[PDB]
Amino acid sequence: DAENLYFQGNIFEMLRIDEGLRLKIYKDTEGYYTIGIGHLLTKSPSLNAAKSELDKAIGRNTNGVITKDEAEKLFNQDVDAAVRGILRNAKLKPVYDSLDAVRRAALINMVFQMGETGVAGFTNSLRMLQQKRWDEAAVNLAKSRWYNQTPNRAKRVITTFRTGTWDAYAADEVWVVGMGIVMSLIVLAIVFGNVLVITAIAKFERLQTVTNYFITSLACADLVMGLAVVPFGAAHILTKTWTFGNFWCEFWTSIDVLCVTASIETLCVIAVDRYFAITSPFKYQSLLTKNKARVIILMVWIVSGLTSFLPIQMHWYRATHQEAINCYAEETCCDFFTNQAYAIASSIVSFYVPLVIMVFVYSRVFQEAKRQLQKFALKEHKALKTLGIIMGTFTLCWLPFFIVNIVHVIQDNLIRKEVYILLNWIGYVNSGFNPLIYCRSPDFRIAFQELLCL
Ligand SMILES: CN[C@@H]1CCc2c(ccc(O)c2O)[C@H]1O
Ligand code: NA
Repeated sequence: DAENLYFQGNIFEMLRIDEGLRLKIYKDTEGYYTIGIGHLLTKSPSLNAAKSELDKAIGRNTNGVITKDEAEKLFNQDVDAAVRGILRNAKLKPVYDSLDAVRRAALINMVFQMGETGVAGFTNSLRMLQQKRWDEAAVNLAKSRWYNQTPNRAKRVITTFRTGTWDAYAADEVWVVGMGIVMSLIVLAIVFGNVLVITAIAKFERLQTVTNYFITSLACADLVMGLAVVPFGAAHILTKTWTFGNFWCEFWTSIDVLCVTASIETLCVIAVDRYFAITSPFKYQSLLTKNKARVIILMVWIVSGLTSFLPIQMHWYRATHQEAINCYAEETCCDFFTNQAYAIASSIVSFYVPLVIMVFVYSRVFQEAKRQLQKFALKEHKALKTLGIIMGTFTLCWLPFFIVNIVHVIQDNLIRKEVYILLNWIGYVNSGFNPLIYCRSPDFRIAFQELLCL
């Protein structure tokens, strides 16, 4: 023994990958009511008959939602019952003994999914596993109803039978560290880029313009993202729990919506800022004093503070369904749950109103370029590429999420929790992309050359 590295070999972690943990009742690949980790509730297609078995099997009014603790005890019970069924069965007991440790897990995996009676129906394939003809059972098993309905899970178990090693599952652990190091690169980039931008404008006078004051506020929201929002989210995803208590969960949630609102609402202010600085340059310097700009900065952060901390820290943002109420009470749960009122209103204030303003002025910036005092030249495709990046980056980063942010409260269980988080992270990396977009000026280019080399 003495094995406490990552990914020990066991049926527990093998099934945890094929089934996945779900606290609310869901329909499996076939359409059967399932909860927890691959726990078949009932074959009756009425959701109320599923809750009845669940409430009896938990000994509580679950409302169709269990806790992470209860799921782990149904998982072991279902696992500990699959093995009992293997030993009580005449076709399974000899094959189970004849099997080695890793291939025993493959047999338990099938019994976990189809019961003692069902797995004992593979008379020929069990006869092949009896005589240790692995490659021949791998071919035979791949011709069955079981392989047709869940080919991915079958191919993994069939491979576990064939090779006798965890190769079909051990590859899952490379994707954990690969995600982890990518998260680190993201945190480093965001903190590196934006601390450089804030420093360049704070120490240099050639960069203390009005447009750069908005750049400074954008870099401030993006800095807090890499320092506060992203690291805690990385620790959340990797540890698979939340270890900082219930108050800091919402505070982290509050600082998230604070920065993402301030970040996008500042990109909106910059888009309009440059529209005036380009189309009406002389009034743009008469009207927009450095104080008027600072007041516009405060409006973004007051609007953002009101759309993030006020609702959240007052529990207005909260949902009401069962999985939500459990997560608000579970100290180790910090999953995101809202109501329709908040999930909609925030997307308008955070993304959609800024998006529309931005699509308007940038397109108008170019429509007004045509009606000037003047030939298919080359500086117009250069400028058309530039704003394409300004608009293509911001869109591909946040538009997928805020669409999904609206859908996941319109028709529930249409957007997988997994995807809602990925598209949210695809939005977080916009805070790293921003210094590479709005700081390409010769003044900035020099500031960044002197701040690093000299
Ligand atoms: C936890 N991630 C949050 C979830 C929803 C959300 C985000 C950012 C701005 C919003 O206005 C939101 O409604 C995301 O960063
Ligand atoms: Na909580």
